[PDB]
Amino acid sequence: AYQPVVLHAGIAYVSGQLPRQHGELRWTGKVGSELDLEQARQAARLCAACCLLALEEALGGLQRVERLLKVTGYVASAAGFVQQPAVIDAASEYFDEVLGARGGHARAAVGVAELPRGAAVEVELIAAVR
Amino acid sequence: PAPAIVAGGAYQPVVLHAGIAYVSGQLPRQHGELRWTGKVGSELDLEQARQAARLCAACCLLALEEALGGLQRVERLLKVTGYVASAAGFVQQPAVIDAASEYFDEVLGARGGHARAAVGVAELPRGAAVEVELIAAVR
Amino acid sequence: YQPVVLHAGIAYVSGQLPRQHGELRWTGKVGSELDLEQARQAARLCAACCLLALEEALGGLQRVERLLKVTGYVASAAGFVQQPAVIDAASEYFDEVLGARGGHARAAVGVAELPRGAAVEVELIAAVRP
Repeated sequence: AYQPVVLHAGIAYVSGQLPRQHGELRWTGKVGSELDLEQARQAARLCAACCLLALEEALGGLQRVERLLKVTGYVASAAGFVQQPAVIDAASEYFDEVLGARGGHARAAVGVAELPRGAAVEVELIAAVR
Repeated sequence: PAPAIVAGGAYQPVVLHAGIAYVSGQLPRQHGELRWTGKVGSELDLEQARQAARLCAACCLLALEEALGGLQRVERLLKVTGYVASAAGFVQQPAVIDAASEYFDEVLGARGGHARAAVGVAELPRGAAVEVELIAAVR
Repeated sequence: YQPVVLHAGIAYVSGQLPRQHGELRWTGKVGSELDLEQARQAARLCAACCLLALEEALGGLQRVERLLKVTGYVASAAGFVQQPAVIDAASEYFDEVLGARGGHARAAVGVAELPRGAAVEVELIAAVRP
């Protein structure tokens, strides 16, 4: 059994989050066949929200976030789908919506073969904490 | 005498820096020999993939022990990333990587807790079923 | 997102594609569209882009203390299992430029798809200071 967030030496390691709203896995299927770019972006936004919710609940508020550091976005990708940056851009912009300047981050976005429970997107992150 | 072991890839098994240990992705090896190959859902079933993930985790802790001179210098694990070579439609990667997480718990107790990511990849080096990497805090 | 984030002596370098002066050079799946020699060239360009991003963030590579961890993703055709040979080209480029400071831990995986159809993507974490 893993933990959603680990805090150590001023760094928060946030586990991979799936696109859940209210507990329910909302976006399943391969991007590029079963999902198009706009649905996959909705999934990535939900993942980003789950990351920040886990971080907030671990810290007792987002005021203790000094800045985000690195975001990794995995997109379950059908043959020929190559717009993973546009998918994960929805997560990056959500981080900006919530955290302003503190939301800036380095990033990787890759197309994977499969994700847990058939999820379309999975997002993990590393943050600096005060 | 496997070439992959004697003079391995162009990378270090573990890098230690500023209180952090960066452990390279480990394949499911037993005594040097790759034990578990294939895509989970076509070439392996879930129980075999769990055995593979357990071996990967054991290899992670062996690399850490050999770099540190003993696991007593592990303050705690921080983050584990598990890659599972996944056949079409296989979506039980958390159950696979759970075997690695459970091995870490069995060996390290409270120091074994970690954040985690689990993803299904298309292929892994040498046809390995699972690859596990990790970041740990060290003394 | 940012190409590089520097925090508490660590540089987080975003995932880099195989570019020449900014222009994407190597696209396609390794094992079908590209052979091993072309994929090695692609990984070499990714590594060069990583070092260029680090150089502009630091104002010179003299402030790179050492590399720490490299993650290599290879867009892989069915049955292609030679990702270490591909990412070795990035690792060896790091060695050619930085000598002993170029050593790193590593992960290498075969993904289904990469941004814009790129053959290889490389991200890294480095230690920084004069």
